[PDB]
Amino acid sequence: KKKPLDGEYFTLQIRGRERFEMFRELNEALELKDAQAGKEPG
Amino acid sequence: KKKPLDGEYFTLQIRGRERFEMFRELNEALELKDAQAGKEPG
Amino acid sequence: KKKPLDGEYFTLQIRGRERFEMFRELNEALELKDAQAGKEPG
Amino acid sequence: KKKPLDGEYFTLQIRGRERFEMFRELNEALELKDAQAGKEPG
Repeated sequence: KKKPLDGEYFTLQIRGRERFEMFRELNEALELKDAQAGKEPG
Repeated sequence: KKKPLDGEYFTLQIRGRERFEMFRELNEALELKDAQAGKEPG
Repeated sequence: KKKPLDGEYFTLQIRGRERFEMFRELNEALELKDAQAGKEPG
Repeated sequence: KKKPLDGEYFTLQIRGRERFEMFRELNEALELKDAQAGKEPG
């Protein structure tokens, strides 16, 4: 549960708060799939 | 001319370099439309 | 059980097979969140 | 002139009208870059 090296770590400047929330949504979307990857297929 | 009065300015931490390049592409996509918004009609 | 009362149903023509696979990935991303929405809290 | 030799042609069923408008926006985004690809440099 959480330990050695995680994935790399970059950043991105998003101008405008409106579109900002839009990108954040896609961010959690991809990160969610990653959590389903190391999960037993069952 | 130009003026520092741009929209707000936020940021986002994108883990993984692979997924990073993916988000960056979408960023330039929306920003491109913004440049076409201030384009005088014809 | 299930019931055909799903949300609306539209479509989108994606030219290019390369870009096609890219959009399809985002589709499953949002749909995944929907499945977590009806997940009873705990 | 033009020629019907465009890229492949696939499709995608997007449930929900709300999320539909979201994907459509990304579609025009990538297509815009394609139009800038065949733009003679200067």
